[PDB]
Amino acid sequence: EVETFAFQAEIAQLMSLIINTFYSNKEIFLRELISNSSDALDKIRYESLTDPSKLDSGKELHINLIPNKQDRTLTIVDTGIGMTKADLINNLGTIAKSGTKAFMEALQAGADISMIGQFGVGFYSAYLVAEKVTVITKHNDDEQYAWESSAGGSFTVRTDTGEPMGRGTKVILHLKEDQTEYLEERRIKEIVKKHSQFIGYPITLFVE
Ligand SMILES: COCCCNc1ncnc2[nH]cnc12
Repeated sequence: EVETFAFQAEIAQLMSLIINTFYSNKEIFLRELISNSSDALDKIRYESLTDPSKLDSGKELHINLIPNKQDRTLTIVDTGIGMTKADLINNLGTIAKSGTKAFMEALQAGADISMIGQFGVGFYSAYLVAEKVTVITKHNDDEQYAWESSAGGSFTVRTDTGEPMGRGTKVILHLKEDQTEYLEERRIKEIVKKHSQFIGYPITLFVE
């Protein structure tokens, strides 16, 4: 049923830096997530250029932003390439170990947390605002899985039996009590317009 895994030491360490460092400019989190989705959408676009049957699981390539005031969640959905069980376990497709290193050293030499994306670990920026992150994903070559973590040193991976998604990734941010601003329409609009205004995929903000 539910398998539990430990983060590689470097990622436990990244995640603790993101949760504990005093940093007010939390909003970059959305930019990094949206940008992860665009990369996933590139990836499925490219694959499909030579094998059009990869798009059998969904031809539309888009990103949705879904706030929910009652569950206290913001969810970023894309119909990108999605992840296999193995990529999920292996730091969600990232070079997280060396990325954390190159990040760490950028911070020694002048950088700030907003540069996180440049080291291929932007995903973890979700912990700027989320206390728990759930990631549901479906790649063509595999089943649908959910990855989960309230940080703390460990993640879980189960096969997901709820709503079949087709193909792609859903990053559910279970928001911290004091960051409910990121559920506001106006606030999300502001951030998309500020940081993600030239992303090559439609981005729909859902209403409640
Ligand atoms: C490179 O990002 C690392 C974590 C997220 N990686 C991802 N992989 C596949 N589809 C996605 N959709 C959004 N993020 C995705």
